[PDB]
Parts: sequence; C-alpha cells; structure tokens
Amino acid sequence: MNIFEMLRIDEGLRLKIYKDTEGYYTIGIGHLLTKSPSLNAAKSELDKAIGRNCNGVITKDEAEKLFNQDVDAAVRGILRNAKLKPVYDSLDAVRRCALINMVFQMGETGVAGFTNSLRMLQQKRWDEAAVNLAKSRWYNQTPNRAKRVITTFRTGDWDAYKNL
Repeated sequence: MNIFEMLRIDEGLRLKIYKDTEGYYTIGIGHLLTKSPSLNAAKSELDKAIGRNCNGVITKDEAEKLFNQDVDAAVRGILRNAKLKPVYDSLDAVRRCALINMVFQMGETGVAGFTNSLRMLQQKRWDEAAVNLAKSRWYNQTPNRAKRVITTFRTGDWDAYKNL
C-alpha cells in the first residue's frame, strides 16, 4: 500500500462537484474547491483549477492530476513547516504516510496545532499519542477515518486499510 492508495480509500472519487463532510464544495479525490456557499464560486474555482470550462464536471484523468498536485503539495508543506518537519524526519515510512493523510485532510496549520501528539510521536510513544489524537474534533467528527489513521500511527503497519 502507498500514500495514494491510502488517501484514495479515505477520500473516494467523485467526478461531479460535491459537498465535504464539512459541507464544503469539493471534487475528485478530496480536492477542496472553496469554503464559500455558492456553487457558482465553486464552479469558477473548478475551471480555474483545470484550465477549461468544466460545467462542474471533470474526467478521471483530471481528478488524478489534481490528486498528484495535492499530495506533492502536502509533502512539500510538511517539509517547509518548522513544526512538522522534525516529526516527519523522525518517522518510519508507514507512519510518514499517516502524517501526510492528516495534512491532506486538515492542512499544515491544523496539524501543527496538535502540539502534544506531535511531541509524543517524535518520542515514539505510540500508544500515548493514539490516546491523545482521539481527543479532538477531528476524531469526533470523522471517527472511522481518524481511527484508521490513528491505528496506522499505533502499529506502524497497514492493517487498518486491509480491511478496506
């Protein structure tokens, strides 16, 4: 399993504009278009993102391209972040994937605010950090996905995703 397959399991694939768990306008493989309430603002972002007139609809191909960009940007963001980089560097390949998934879902900023868990992750206190990560809006709002990611940090392997 790899980062793309893992995220693709968590996010899904929709070729028509849709709403987030959060109510936000999205398309493809979890690509947020706008946090604005108008479908029209969304459409516009969409066409800006793709370089064509899409009329709210994209191809598989366009979805994966956006996905390639998004993943690349998540990793580069982690690398640039003073709070994130040190943790990322300290982790093994599998756990690195779990951080990357959090970053993709919630942005650099959001994750960098998980101060205490980050600390425990750096320290390799897997069980403690899993307990701390669960005490969040993130877990309460998207418990099945949060639990998959959390198991991944706890175990260091891909079993939470085997099922799926």
